[PDB]
Amino acid sequence: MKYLPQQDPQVFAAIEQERKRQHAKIELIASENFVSRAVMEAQGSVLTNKYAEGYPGRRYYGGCEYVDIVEELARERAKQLFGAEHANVQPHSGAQANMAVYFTVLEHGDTVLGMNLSHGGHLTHGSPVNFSGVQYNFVAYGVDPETHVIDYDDVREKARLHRPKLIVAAASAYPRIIDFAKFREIADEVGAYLMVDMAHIAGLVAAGLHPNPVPYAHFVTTTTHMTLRGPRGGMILCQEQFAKQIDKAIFPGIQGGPLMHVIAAKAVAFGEALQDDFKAYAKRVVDNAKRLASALQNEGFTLVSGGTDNHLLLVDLRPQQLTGKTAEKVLDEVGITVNKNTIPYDPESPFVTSGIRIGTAAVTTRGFGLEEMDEIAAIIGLVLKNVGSEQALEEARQRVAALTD
Amino acid sequence: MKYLPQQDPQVFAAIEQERKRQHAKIELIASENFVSRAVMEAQGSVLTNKYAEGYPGRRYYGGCEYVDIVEELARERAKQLFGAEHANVQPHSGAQANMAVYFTVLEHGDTVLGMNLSHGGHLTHGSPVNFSGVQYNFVAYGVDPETHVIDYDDVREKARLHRPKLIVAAASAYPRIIDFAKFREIADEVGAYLMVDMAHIAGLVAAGLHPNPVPYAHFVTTTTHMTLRGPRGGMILCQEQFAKQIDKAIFPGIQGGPLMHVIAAKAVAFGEALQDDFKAYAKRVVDNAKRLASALQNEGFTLVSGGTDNHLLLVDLRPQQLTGKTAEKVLDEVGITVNKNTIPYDPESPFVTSGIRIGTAAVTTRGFGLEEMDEIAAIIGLVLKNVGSEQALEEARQRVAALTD
Ligand SMILES: Cc1ncc(COP(=O)(O)O)c(CN[C@@H](CO)C(=O)O)c1O
Ligand SMILES: Cc1ncc(COP(=O)(O)O)c(CN[C@@H](CO)C(=O)O)c1O
Repeated sequence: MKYLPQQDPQVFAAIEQERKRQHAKIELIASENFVSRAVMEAQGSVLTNKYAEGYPGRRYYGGCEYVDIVEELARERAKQLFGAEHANVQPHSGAQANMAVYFTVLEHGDTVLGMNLSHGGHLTHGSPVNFSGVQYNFVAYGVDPETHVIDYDDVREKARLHRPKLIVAAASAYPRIIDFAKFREIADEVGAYLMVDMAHIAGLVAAGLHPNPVPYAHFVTTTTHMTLRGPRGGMILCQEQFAKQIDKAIFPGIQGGPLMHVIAAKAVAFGEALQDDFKAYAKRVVDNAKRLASALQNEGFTLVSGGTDNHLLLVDLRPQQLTGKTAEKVLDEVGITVNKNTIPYDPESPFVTSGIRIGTAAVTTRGFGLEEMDEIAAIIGLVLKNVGSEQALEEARQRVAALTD
Repeated sequence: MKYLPQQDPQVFAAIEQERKRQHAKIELIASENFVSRAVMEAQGSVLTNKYAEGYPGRRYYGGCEYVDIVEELARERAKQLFGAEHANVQPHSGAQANMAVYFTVLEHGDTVLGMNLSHGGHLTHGSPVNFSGVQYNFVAYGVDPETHVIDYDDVREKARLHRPKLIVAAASAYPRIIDFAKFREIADEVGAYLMVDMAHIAGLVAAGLHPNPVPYAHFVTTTTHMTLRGPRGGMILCQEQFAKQIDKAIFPGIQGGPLMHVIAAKAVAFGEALQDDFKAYAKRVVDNAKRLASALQNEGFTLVSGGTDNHLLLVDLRPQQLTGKTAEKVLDEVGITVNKNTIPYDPESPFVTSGIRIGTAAVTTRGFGLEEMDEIAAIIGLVLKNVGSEQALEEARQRVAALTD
């Protein structure tokens, strides 16, 4: 940076901090990643500078000829990535992407069927403190109590019982492949629309490592920042038939001027995802997650669903008599970042939990491989199995620092 | 840029374009401005990298110690700037800032009283194609047919008649000072809350050139990008009493993870606004707008409300028998960017209009002064008074290029 350090030492110090922290810690928060310098340069550009309400070639302001090129690049690279008929790259976030689909297809009070929030469903899928649960009538389907795999029979009974206008599939804490074909078949049974929120698995979908929801869903929403490793923001994919309504839901519907600099970073991240090495990267993400899961079970940990099909895993800490809140704090003491996360049928409340959610997308980006996964699992074992030992904690800290350089 | 040009020539070319366009054109869109390099460097940082749902010291993720410093800097610089009891610097946009206040104070279907959309009220103030007008019952107050000044008697009658739960003051196309004390007095008369959307005038408010709404309103919303010259995003200011509810409206209410890199650019823009030269700059903005208004009237143009008290002006083109759509296109032909904009009591529809909206915040940022204002008005006169003359247009183009270097 050149001008920031001189103009704002305080903000620059905190940023420099955050940068060093990102390097020093072992980042295991499943929704995180590290973007590339080109993505950051696109967001730090003068595109931040333009009002561009409307869409390419149909703007409400003159002078949009060049930001229209950037948006169309993003839209077209998305279409290439996911095969969707239409993309809207304006959502300011995953939340806004979900909110626009709900604005489009639902009337206030309508019934929506989503994944149980304590089984993997996201906040934007019906939490009662969230707009989604406040505006609409959300009902949930759950995972099997023993396999922790979505119970498709439960999805179907719930759809048939409650007759939702919309069915939402996908999650923020579900370690197994989701069967989009089954959800769509149930939606058609009850005449509901199908929305897939692939935020967590978008990069895996882009790399062919997770079934693509695009051909099954009427709408697909996602963040551009998790496994897709783009800037922080959202995107909606949908069939051509809903194209105009989704675009109008985004604007003049729920947003105003779009973030064109972010939309330029989206196009840049999409370009990266279209390359072969992003595919090699995603592959390592999943390989790494499997490796880490295996290694954690080798250490004596129980995993929700017994393992993972994607970038993430959930540790059930009941066997070690730990709450997720406790494990998260002790791991934070040695430089390992995870999230507490409720486990299906959790006896503890959401603010305490019986599990920790872990993902490998960030460490994979930084170059960690299977041997690092083994080490990280051994570190987690030493810590979580010896919570009151300061020597275990010190040893773990030294082993964390050996990993992060 | 270093990595963008190599990794993504297509996106880099379009960005480089947009940068050159910004320099070559005479940017008169009233909501635009140019941010500083330090603001851009903060948005192009690794802060983009962190999940930070929740607020400083009350996050839902570990590792937020340094992004909490950046957020608290933004919040505290905002509080210093505007004198508000609480700031929420997470709104992703002016739209999201307004949406969170509406989520907080209103139940679906509630009555809200806002400024007539064709008299200066914004889209997020009740447009029927907007979430605001779809979710709630919006009623409007207008400006006087001859002075084009908000009719406070009309505001009061409308409040007393419709008994709104909320009253919204401010606008995207109102060239005169708004009387926040009168709005609050009316709100108290009918027991309504008072929301001031100062997006357009925030920088003028920050510089003491526009009465501050903070002491009169229960809630104040704004974009961080217009006269405030920050990155593109929103902010909500409010009394301490609504602090928790507004924060919860933002999260877990209507958004998800905040844009911490943008929040760092907000703090940087707030730091700039706190300096003396930002005050000198705002002063020039208003001086320039007055100058330009005067000069336009010298050329024979009628201005809505007969002039301006702020950064913006509205030309009523009926005297020249032009629609705003036509004037916007002919000005675009010579390198001058404006917006068509309905004028109060406009005979034309919103897609055609009888006026052009103009502001001086961008050209002032670039250094234009009173002599440039005189020249720009002379250029606009030559063009709009000789629409079918190609020689007038060519002459204007040369005079535009003399201004932009
Ligand atoms: C499946 C899923 N969908 C939407 C979002 C919201 O995205 P924002 O950009 O944050 O609005 C999420 C977010 N997930 C976060 C926690 O909410 C995470 O760490 O998983 C999501 O998971
Ligand atoms: C008064 C006012 N309030 C909110 C907004 C919305 O902000 P976003 O960041 O764009 O969501 C605006 C926006 N004004 C734009 C046109 O909508 C402008 O050019 O005035 C606003 O004016």
